[PDB]
Amino acid sequence: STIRIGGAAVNQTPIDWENNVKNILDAIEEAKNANVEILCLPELCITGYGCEDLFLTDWVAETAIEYCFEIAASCTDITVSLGLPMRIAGITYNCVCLVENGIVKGFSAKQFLANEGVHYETRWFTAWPRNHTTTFLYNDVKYPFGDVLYNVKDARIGFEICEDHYEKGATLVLNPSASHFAFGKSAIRYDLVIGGSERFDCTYVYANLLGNEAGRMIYDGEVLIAHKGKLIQRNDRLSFKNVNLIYADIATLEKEFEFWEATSLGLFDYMRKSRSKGFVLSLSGGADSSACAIMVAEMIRKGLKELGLTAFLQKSNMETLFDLPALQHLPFEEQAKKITAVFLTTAYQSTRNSGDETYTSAKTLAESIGATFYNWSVDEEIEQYKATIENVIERPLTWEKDDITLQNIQARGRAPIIWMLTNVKQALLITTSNRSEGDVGYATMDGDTAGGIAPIAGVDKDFIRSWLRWAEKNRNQHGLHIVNDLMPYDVLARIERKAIKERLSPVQVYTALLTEGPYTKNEFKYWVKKFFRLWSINQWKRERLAPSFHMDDFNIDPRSWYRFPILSSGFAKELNDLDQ
Repeated sequence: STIRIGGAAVNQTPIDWENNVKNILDAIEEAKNANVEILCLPELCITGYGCEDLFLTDWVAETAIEYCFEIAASCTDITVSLGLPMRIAGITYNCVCLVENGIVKGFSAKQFLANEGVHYETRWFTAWPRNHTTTFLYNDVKYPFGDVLYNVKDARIGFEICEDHYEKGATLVLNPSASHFAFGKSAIRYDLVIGGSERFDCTYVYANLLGNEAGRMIYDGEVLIAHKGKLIQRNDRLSFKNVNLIYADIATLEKEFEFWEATSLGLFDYMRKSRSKGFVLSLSGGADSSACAIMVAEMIRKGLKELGLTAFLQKSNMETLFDLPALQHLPFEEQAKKITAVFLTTAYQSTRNSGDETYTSAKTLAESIGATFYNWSVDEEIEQYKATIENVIERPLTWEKDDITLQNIQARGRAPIIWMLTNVKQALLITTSNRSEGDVGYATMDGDTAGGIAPIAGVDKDFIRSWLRWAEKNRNQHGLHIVNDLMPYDVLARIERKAIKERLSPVQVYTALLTEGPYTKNEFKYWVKKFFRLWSINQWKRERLAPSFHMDDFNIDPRSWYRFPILSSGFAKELNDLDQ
């Protein structure tokens, strides 16, 4: 005697009803095909999680509930959960509907709102009082609403919505979620789901959203089924499919890897959802630009593999750009190269100061992945710009007190044309800055910050280092062989973590660094002051950076994890404290 319980991940997009509802219905159909009796779907799956202020409108909620009921009609001979925002007397709640055999049984409202870090739920939703139960009137029917337990077929269902009973006799706890990806997070979730099925001594189902839904947050599509302390089933995370279902019959890890998986799916979704015809990237032979090149390369190969030529290209919305004359080429890599040639357009921009050293490094990389490689000089334009300025200011610009200015023209002079190539291709221009550079304003505003997406702005420089080595090794990207202010030797990352993530004052950061070593007092005092000074001066730049992917246990985008004042004290008092 067993019951078949299931869960499914779906790749939604903000208010994309056609895609969102199709995915839900396809998930329900797959479940029904396998005779799944109870199916858990993700948090806010009908509308998608990242709708932001659209949740403040009356119409989004009205449209979502109409789809809830339409979907219910297809839930024949099965029980399914659906997520959607709902408004009762002006107050909006984050809810989950439970449908049983075509009939809506009730709605559970979220009790604990996520309002920390990357979350802003309180802006759109109001927490529902614990152990409270009211009625929601739709048309003319009274549905249980709030804290509700569900009696169906052969089970008593209770909900634990993401961040969110045993003493209620629940045999099955459904945990629809919208848990963004972040290093090692999956491990924690593992313990929470299993621990939940243990303390509650019942079946526990966790179903997460999948993909880059709205731009910055990537969901891992994880689905876990646990029973009384044991994991019964799990699916493969970060799939390129729109639906990932798993089920089971119930009686009576390394950062480099996760990063590879997450960014591969992240780029694919960002590219297709923004309807971009591939990417354009400026190769300088540096670590950042190389990391970005490999990422696009890996995205194409990972996707082509899981979906196949026809499905992948169709989902990429660029099939007309190909012949096919395809799905016939060997050995997979040949069709991968032809695709990368259309998907990735790279360019090495030089001046009289380049030195072929970086050229070869960029040319090699581009050739090894099949990306279209272009080469040109911007020396004439930069020299002409510089000449015009020297003339305007009636004096010569020298490395003496004009250092910064000269350094900045190098990047800004490369922006206009690389963007022109992007517009011609109708592609997405990649900016390569990383999080370390973001901490101290290292990037030239409107220079190497030019673009529409910053795929590695969420990870620090020391990580990009560790990942590039990992790539050449495991991904057979030997094109990275050559690629064998920021405070050298890991100090920047250590200060950033203690200051931003740990929220410590300058003196606290300094004190902690001293106990760890290996530099002297004045050395650390110098770098700590430098970090805070540069941080305050450059907040305005972070307010202007291109959309980036969240990857770590925090990020520095003011639209997401870290809101910080553009105009500020510069930590003057706190830095003096380091001395007095």
